[PDB]
Amino acid sequence: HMIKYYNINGQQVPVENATLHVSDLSILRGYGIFDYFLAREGHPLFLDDYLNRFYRSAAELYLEIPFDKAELRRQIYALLQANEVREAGIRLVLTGGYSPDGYTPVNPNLLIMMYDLPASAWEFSAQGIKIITHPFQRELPEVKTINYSTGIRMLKTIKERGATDLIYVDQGEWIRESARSNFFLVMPDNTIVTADEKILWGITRRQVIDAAREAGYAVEERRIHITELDQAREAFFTSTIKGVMAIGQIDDRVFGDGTIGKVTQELQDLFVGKVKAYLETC
Amino acid sequence: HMIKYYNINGQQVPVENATLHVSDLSILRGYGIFDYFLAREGHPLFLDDYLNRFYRSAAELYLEIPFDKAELRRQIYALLQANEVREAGIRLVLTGGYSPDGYTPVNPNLLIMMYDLPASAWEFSAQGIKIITHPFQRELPEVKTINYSTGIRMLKTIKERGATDLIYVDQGEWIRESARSNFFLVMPDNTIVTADEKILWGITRRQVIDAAREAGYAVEERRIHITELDQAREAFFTSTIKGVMAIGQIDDRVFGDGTIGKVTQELQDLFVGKVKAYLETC
Repeated sequence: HMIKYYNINGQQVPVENATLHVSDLSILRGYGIFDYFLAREGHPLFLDDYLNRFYRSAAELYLEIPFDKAELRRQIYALLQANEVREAGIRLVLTGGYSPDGYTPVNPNLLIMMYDLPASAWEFSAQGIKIITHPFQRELPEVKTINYSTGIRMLKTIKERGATDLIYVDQGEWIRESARSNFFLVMPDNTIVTADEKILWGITRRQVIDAAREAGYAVEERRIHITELDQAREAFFTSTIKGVMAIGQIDDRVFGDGTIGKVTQELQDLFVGKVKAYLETC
Repeated sequence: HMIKYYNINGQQVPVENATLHVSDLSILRGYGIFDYFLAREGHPLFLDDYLNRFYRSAAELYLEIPFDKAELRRQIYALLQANEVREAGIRLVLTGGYSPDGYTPVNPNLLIMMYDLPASAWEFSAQGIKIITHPFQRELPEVKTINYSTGIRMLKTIKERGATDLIYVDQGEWIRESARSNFFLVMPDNTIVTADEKILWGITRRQVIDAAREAGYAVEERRIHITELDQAREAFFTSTIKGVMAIGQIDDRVFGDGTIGKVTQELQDLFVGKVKAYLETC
């Protein structure tokens, strides 16, 4: 489970030597974007989707990625091989770079970090998790910025309350996403519902929506009023690491008996289907 | 104008060796706080006010600063002496630290960086600057976080438009501050007006409000409607580096003839008064 190397700016570097000078704008100014994906069987999953997002994120902050997509793909595969792993987490980071004035981007720094496949990845627990609502709206929500100020600061509140996560509700009226996951409801007629605006367009959310539609579920992408939690039978998260994770309780509302609902469970299987399908093209 | 040393975690380090490992949460997660102040005649200005803010900022993110205030003061003076400077900019940074999981703070990293006194510091130009309104509200506004995503991303828009700065207007209705300055109006009866909520409590703003009140101006701290720009005679910024800076135009509105108004000019002098007064106690 040893990771020997990261990559900074196209060079493989021993993990213990992977450092940035303190003039980096991520350090001074929280200025950067990132992406994160799994590799299984030697292959980053849905890699083209993740790379497209990373490139779009970067354009929205006016940061030039120093390599084209094919070259970045090569550095990622080479990093997998240098670390001798087939199953991994992979973090891409693009900082504002070393700035003259501690404010203006000049030259982004590109990081590629690697981890063991997270131990909890795709656990697919039958017992739903317990989350709280939190009134908040992420800034630049369609961009995967490095800014997790509120998300990280809320850990103490979450934990204090007996929860393990939250769902952000824009002005306490409109359901969005957690700090790190997209959020879905399943209605009693088996319509799946998820927000369409002022959220991060997850890659997992994409694959799950396509898989759902292919299975013959209706998926509405729309604004979601907080009151609509009381109409839902089921609730779940999507994310790279969670896959599809049942939510058993929100605040004082228990969904079902707290265990994974039937459509959520099918969506777990369909998601694994997408993964396999992807890996068949590799 | 050579700066030889920074300080990381209580050790003086040659500037070229001042680095953090990439697992630092400022890099991964934009998680950190900072402060910034000038030194003149060998003395950080209003140091106790800046330190109190840095300590309050840190508590709001649940980050423990590794030294008490007296010890931090000592490292700052020692850094001034190691660099052999009397006139400086000083940046304190407190990151989330090196985190196990790329998310949870464990041990903050403390940086102290130093610069030449900025060349533009307290320029006190007679010609006001030109700024645009921008609809936006900073998150965690009373905390001096490292997150300048919107501020930095707006540089291109600002510059594209012939402006050099912006003023954030919460939901386009309530005037707040720029990314880096507090904002004041002077009304035709010479009432000074500045926002009281959902802004950073600047140290400059403090000294200028106290100086104004001591001079016999009324200073209202209150919500400010956007329409109130049309009642104002004068507008200015306060910040560590600007001191008091005249704003000559906002969007299509010219204040006066574009040059510094009379109360703004007096406030510049009074601010310099506060600086001198401070330096007399050193």
